[PDB]
Amino acid sequence: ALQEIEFTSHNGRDAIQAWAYEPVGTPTAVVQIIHGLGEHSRRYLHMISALLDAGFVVIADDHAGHGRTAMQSGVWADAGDNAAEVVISDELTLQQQLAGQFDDLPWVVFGHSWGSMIARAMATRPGTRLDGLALCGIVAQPRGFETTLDHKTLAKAMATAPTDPAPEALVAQMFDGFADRLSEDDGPTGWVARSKEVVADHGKDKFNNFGAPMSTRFLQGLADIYAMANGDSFYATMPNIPIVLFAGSEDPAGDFGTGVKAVAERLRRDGHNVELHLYDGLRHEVHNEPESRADVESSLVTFVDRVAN
Amino acid sequence: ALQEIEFTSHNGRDAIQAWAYEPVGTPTAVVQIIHGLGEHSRRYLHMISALLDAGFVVIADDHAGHGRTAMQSGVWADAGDNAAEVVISDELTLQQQLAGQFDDLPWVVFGHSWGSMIARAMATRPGTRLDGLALCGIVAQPRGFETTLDHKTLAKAMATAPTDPAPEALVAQMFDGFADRLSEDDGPTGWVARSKEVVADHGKDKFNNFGAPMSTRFLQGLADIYAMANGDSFYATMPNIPIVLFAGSEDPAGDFGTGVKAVAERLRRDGHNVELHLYDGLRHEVHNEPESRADVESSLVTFVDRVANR
Ligand SMILES: CCCCCCCC(O)O
Ligand SMILES: CCCCCCC(O)O
Repeated sequence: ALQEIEFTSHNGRDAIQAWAYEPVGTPTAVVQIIHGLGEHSRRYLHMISALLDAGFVVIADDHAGHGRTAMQSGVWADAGDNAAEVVISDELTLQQQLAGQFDDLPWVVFGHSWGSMIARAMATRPGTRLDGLALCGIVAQPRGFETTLDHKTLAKAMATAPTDPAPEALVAQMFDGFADRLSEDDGPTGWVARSKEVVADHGKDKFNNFGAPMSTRFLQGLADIYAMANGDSFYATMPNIPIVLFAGSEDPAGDFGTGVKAVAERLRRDGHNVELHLYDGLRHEVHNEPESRADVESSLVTFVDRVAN
Repeated sequence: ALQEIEFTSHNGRDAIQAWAYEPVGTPTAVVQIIHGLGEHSRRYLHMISALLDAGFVVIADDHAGHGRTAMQSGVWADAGDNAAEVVISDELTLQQQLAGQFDDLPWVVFGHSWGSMIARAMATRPGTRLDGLALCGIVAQPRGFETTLDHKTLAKAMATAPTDPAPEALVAQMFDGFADRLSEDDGPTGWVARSKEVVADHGKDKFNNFGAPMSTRFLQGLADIYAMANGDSFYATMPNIPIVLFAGSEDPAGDFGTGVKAVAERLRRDGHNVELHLYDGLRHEVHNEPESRADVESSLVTFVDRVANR
């Protein structure tokens, strides 16, 4: 069974394109997929199918500035003012689109990259429906977000021209670390996957619209959600629910396994149960890399079957 | 990769809602999925994903009066005047939406039910891309379309109100035989599949729109496409390309396997390469029955891989 859900974004501009996929038979759980930067929810076709085969409802949308939402509105790589609050609020609104249909079922959030930061940010808001947390391509302690990004220069650019293309220097500062283990044969987006096939497909997918320039205010939104996701309030208010992490050891987003380990570690220090899957020699999109995809999907299915409150 | 490929129907009314799904890597074939009556192309999620894994581009549209195309036009279970020629044109147009992109790949057409009839009607037209034909839920020699449906009473209804819902008598007549092997427990849609879970999901899916009544002219369209699919000109003009058939023994659409067997034997009689998968104890949607899904899928992958060797 398929449902199309549209709603007005918290930004008042975008018609957020959303889908709910229901399996045949009586479902046991709801899985909300939150996609990352420069991609869309319908890229998760293999994983959506696998979660339906396992008897889960799947709900996902294309965020403000992305995929079919961008393709209908005409605005890529901008989510309007307060970018961070908009995509958080939008992911909460998506949950309420199933109110009364599945209130008895456990609800697992799966976030990738930017989706991981949104998920972590949602986990700390009262009234977020969340019985289990699954993060993929965790953004934790890469040099760019930690150190290189000059927040004064971003603040000044946010005061002069918040709707303009983000200055090139702030983009390159933000993603500093992402080319550290790539040769020239890899390319500028080689950190996306060891697999050149997945990287080329990432580039061609018209619903990724790769290259599309972020707005200043969008970049401030990346900095804001990065700070919410990795701040003391996250660690201290993360509810005691099952947590699973999926990362590639070569993924720069989690500082090549080190940043991901520190997330797990701090969560464990504060009494949380964290299941860490680290795929040795794989890059960012371990859910799409052909040597890891099956393990990410089979681990997430086992996770959901137990993380069923 | 995902392409959204909508185009204006031959009926001049509807915006045909279409998608192309491209796999990771160099694809080795294109598979066109053609869905049947009261269903939609995004119901093939499992098959689409299985074909992408196998390294094939998949293309499909929601036909006139169906799925997202009905949802955006507002018109359900009607495909315009000359319904058959509309849906046949729209599937040839669907192919042309990829022109320039995969011109040296082999093209398999997979049709289920109404889609199986459309696929056979396509096979007779020149300039149809078709290197292999795969048919599921085959509509061949069931009592309703063969003898029960009164073509005089249909001509009356077509002369009085082609746009109004088909009179109850013609709809009951067309599907006469579909209840012959259902207990009271199976219920009216029981023929869809042995699995109650599939039948219940079929009824619930909003993009299937369970109880939408056919127009008289849509019904004229089913009778017309049934005769193109099963008439002498189909058997006489079918190209010399691999053919695969998938049917349930308990599927009434193919006279409980008798009609599907008759399709195989008659194509063979003219020297055609035919591969026959009849699934004992299963009903219409053998591509959705839990017990046969995987086998219909891996047999389609094997078939396509075989077509590609040329
Ligand atoms: C296509 C290039 C922009 C992608 C940034 C990476 C995605 C995760 O960081 O959200
Ligand atoms: C008439 C019920 C909907 C499914 C019909 C069968 C096939 O002819 O597509």
